[PDB]
Amino acid sequence: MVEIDPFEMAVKQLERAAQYMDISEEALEWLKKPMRIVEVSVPIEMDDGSVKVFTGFRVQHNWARGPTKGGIRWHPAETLSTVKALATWMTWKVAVVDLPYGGGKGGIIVNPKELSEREQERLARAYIRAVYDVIGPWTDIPAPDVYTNPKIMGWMMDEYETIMRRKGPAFGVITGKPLSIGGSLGRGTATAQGAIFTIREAAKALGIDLKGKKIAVQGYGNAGYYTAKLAKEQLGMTVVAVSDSRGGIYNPDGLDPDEVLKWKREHGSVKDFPGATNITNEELLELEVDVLAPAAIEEVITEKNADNIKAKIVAEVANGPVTPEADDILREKGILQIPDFLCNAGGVTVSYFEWVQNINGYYWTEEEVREKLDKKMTKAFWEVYNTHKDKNIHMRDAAYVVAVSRVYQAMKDRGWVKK
Ligand SMILES: NC(=O)C1=CN([C@@H]2O[C@H](COP(=O)(O)OP(=O)(O)OC[C@H]3O[C@@H](n4cnc5c(N)ncnc54)[C@H](OP(=O)(O)O)[C@@H]3O)[C@@H](O)[C@H]2O)C=CC1
Ligand SMILES: O=C(O)CCC(=O)C(=O)O
Ligand SMILES: O=C(O)CCC(=O)C(=O)O
Ligand SMILES: [N+]
Repeated sequence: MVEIDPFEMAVKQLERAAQYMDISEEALEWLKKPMRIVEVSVPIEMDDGSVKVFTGFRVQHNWARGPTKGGIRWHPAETLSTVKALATWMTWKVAVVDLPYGGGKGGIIVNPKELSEREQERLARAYIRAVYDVIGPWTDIPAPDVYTNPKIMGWMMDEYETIMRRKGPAFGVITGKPLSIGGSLGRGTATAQGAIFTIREAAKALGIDLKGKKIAVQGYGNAGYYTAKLAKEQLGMTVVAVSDSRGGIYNPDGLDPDEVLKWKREHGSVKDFPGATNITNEELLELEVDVLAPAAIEEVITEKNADNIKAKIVAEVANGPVTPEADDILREKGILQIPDFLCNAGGVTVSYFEWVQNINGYYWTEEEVREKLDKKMTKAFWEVYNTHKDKNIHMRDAAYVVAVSRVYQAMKDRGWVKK
């Protein structure tokens, strides 16, 4: 259902942004192709006793800066191109906030809503058994993503530890784990906290007081719900509309995120929430708000609605929710955009913190994680902002100049590319 191919779009963005920097042709060709792709068959036993084979992908795009990092997406509409694009974005995501990581991603073409608990556990364990040879605490560190949660992360960690015979830091093979089995404090609200920090910095740059303003959030998952909650709590914002895959609810007077979450859990969706009006995702994206945070499937803003966006700041919590064309239209409209791999870099940052805690065997507190995350996100955002201001270019491009250059430097320090 995607407007354009995700990997093609990602490559187009990379070229469009490399047009504003000095990079050799060979380095560009290296960066336009994932470094390793592994397609595996994942066989599991269903509840009725039959054996079903799913398709799994583990794509690492580059590991010049360090071990690759990226979540695992469970999605019926997933394609290898989507995983390649996500790994490519992961690379820039970890480069922009200066982490010793490369870019990676994983996925399974499956509808998890049709799978039971035992089937989900079997699927996670079989995926680990399939991709064990390309993952590790120093090779490839998976994490939670769309339709995956810390539960599945703990199952995957247990399977990896069983295969690995407890020879090294198995806890560090995967992030977003439960706190009991080597989890990190603040990882649950990581991406939301990073998005909130970036929104606050953007408002500071734009000279806008966020108290009493309006935020519309698309998607009510681990990122969308926590983003709405933190915006209502920390920034003093008024959440006027939320949504999920079945539709959204809008309220001019504001919504309480906890009640909406309870209604969603007790009914399966946020639709027909009391005191709110049912709308579509297309209608929510077009609402008159001060901040719009897409936290759902990619490619939600295209030439079919780019001119209808009326938000002062668009916080791309999701991975690649805006097309380059739509980026040009929004920039022509004077709308500030927080780039996708900079806005939601808080999640990968706290995942890096969890990995450090796991490999060192020493765990931090909430305050330390909160301070380090704030420091990293503020530095990265201000670097990207000053970059886009000095060169008079789009935000997305500027972050690329901040990110790709670092990656480029790594290759020149490894001898991968001579020029
Ligand atoms: N997973 C993570 O920890 C983080 C994720 N990201 C990126 O952010 C995005 C969202 O992740 P996350 O918040 O965890 O998602 P979740 O796994 O928590 O849940 C998905 C939510 O988004 C909804 N959704 C999926 N597709 C659509 C759609 N087309 N339209 C409207 N709502 C939709 C789902 O609806 P419903 O509930 O009805 O099924 C659900 O509400 C992803 O692209 C991800 O890669 C980066 C930061 C960390
Ligand atoms: O935290 C991680 O390592 C994965 C995060 C992720 O999947 C993403 O940022 O898209
Ligand atoms: O991402 C989550 O928080 C849970 C994902 C989910 O709802 C699912 O696996 O069906
Ligand atoms: N992230």
